[PDB]
Amino acid sequence: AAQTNAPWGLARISSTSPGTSTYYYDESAGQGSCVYVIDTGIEASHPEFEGRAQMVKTYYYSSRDGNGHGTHCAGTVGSRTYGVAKKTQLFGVKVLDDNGSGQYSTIIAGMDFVASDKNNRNCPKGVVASLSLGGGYSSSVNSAAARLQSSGVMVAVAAGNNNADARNYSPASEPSVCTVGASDRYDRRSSFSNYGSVLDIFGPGTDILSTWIGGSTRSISGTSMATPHVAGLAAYLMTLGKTTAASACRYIADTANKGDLSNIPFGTVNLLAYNNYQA
Ligand SMILES: Cn1cccc1CNCCc1c[nH]c2ccccc12
Repeated sequence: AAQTNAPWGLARISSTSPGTSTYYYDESAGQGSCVYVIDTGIEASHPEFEGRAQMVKTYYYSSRDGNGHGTHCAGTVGSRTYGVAKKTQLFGVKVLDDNGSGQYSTIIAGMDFVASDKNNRNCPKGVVASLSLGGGYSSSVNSAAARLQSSGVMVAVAAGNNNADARNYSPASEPSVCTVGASDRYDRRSSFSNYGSVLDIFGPGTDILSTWIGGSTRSISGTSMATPHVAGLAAYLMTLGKTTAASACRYIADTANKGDLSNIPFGTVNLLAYNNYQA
């Protein structure tokens, strides 16, 4: 399949070169997979989700996304125009309030919720969780992400936006999950992206157009935007049968575009997520 005039990041993930604008992908499109977006919620009524998004859990007075961040991330995973995996099922878990803030204890509860809740869902092709959030180092937060991964969920987490070594942030610093840095449309490391040995992969993170609340769209930047590209890619590849939740991060690194990013510090992987789709 070919989506013309796609957001640059979608075109980038199906290309050996920057500077193109068509996204190419297998029409299976993540059908039969599920992606949990653990964030501020998802505006499931947005036409871009086509009925494939729903809220499954909130820790606050509403499950609605009063911020936009979670809706934007969900759109990059799986919206019809802005998404990597255009036929996946999206499940929202609202661990962050409408200001984007959340206690680590709530975030941990949300991760353990997903590890159990997947047993209540139909995801024959596999389960992914996208975590566009984080804070300072916490062994308990890292352990929660490790449990979620161990339970059979492909966990993708944002590296963080401090232009610093991600070893000091959680869940970014958990070794067993997939830690995602951000790149721009010219294949430069995004100016804010964290780096370091704990990163597994880069995805498009600067000026990413996606869904927003009020049935709208907007372009924003962050490792929060790169993470759902990788989560959606994992769901897409699991639907194709090319990898599993346990091995998807490694498979994505194995098959990535290699050595093409600039301003990658010595000791950080130079790997850009790539679907290797041959039309
Ligand atoms: C404040 N706000 C608004 C919407 C969402 C948020 C939460 N921030 C998400 C971005 C982020 C901040 N610190 C991190 C550390 C590691 C990984 C990601 C992050």
